[PDB]
Amino acid sequence: PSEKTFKQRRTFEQRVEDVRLIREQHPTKIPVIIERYKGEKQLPVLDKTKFLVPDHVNMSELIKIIRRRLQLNANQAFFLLVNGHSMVSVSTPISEVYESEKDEDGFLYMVYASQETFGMK
Repeated sequence: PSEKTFKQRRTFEQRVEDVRLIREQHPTKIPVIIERYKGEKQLPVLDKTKFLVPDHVNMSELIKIIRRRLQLNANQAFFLLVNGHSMVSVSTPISEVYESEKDEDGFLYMVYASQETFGMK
């Protein structure tokens, strides 16, 4: 069993409209859904789901932001997977990840998992 994901809580049509509106309001920011990997139980759940990221940052910067928001220990390793099993290079600009890996609804989906969870998998 797993809690409903964002896609299971919000219809495709609702999601498409969310993004249409937010691209008009914040056209220099990428709309991102950040969720805990299915079955990851070590790392905490984020308080929020829908985020906006300035479109000039690279993946390394976003990873830093997420680690900080999750309040991880510095030596707690994790993985960020997009669209949502694909690895990304930390040097990749977020606008490049967006345009290559965005969902059909216009969100970029990401999940995070621990090195432990990732390792035994």
